[PDB]
Amino acid sequence: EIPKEMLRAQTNVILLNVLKQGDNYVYGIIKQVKEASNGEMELNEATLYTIFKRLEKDGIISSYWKYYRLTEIGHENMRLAFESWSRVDKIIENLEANKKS
Amino acid sequence: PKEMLRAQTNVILLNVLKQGDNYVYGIIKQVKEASNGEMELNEATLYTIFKRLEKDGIISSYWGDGGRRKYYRLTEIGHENMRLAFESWSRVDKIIENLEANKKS
Ligand SMILES: COc1cccc2c1C(=O)c1c(O)c3c(c(O)c1C2=O)C[C@@](O)(C(C)=O)C[C@@H]3O[C@H]1C[C@H](N)[C@H](O)[C@H](C)O1
Repeated sequence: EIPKEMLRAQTNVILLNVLKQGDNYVYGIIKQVKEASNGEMELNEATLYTIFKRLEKDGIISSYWKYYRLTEIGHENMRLAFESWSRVDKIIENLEANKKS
Repeated sequence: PKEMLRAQTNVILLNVLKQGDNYVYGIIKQVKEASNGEMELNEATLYTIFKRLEKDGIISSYWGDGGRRKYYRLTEIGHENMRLAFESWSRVDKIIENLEANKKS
């Protein structure tokens, strides 16, 4: 099985991409994710509330009438993160190439 | 963010060891070149990371041979976790792709 700290990191990435598709409520998020995962990924409510309280605390999402939305801070951090993980991709690719030669 | 810098640092170090056993100085140099100078890791960061990885059985060390250097290696458990990790992260990418596609339809 996969490490747990890495399982949460994966779940955070997925929830944020859902909100990126559009504002959403918990039921819609778990439903959309289950379908998008061909049934394989069943998120529990309390895991989302645990995760959503933290993202709200960090200003990454906000709520309203209960819908959740990706803030402008959230959109910005998703770009930096995606670019950072891109630099990593190249570092690893450089390591492979340098190994061969 | 620090937790993302360290998570990334772990992934890079683990992939170095995937490429082959190596010693700390060689690892920092290889990463420095691979990042085109962007990532210069210090000795003490690797020692911090290698203590936790070795404790969890993800790497081990041994003495290689003029002069002697302490080499580190990815255990068979470590190779397996990298397989599991790479596969899970791959499915995540597919789930997200599905979320956009499913969105329109
Ligand atoms: C939208 O990208 C992200 C946004 C936020 C966090 C993340 C990521 C991310 O994509 C990401 C990864 O893709 C990977 C990891 C990761 O934790 C994140 C994020 O946290 C971990 C990983 O390196 C392993 C082996 O554990 C596997 C995977 O890398 C992929 C691609 C690499 N080039 C390499 O092939 C690796 C083995 O698999």
